[PDB]
Amino acid sequence: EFKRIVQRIKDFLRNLV
Repeated sequence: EFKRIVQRIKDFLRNLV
């Protein structure tokens, strides 16, 4: 329940940078 919030951001900047 605390991995979906971090997994949604880690791939939010790793796909644009």
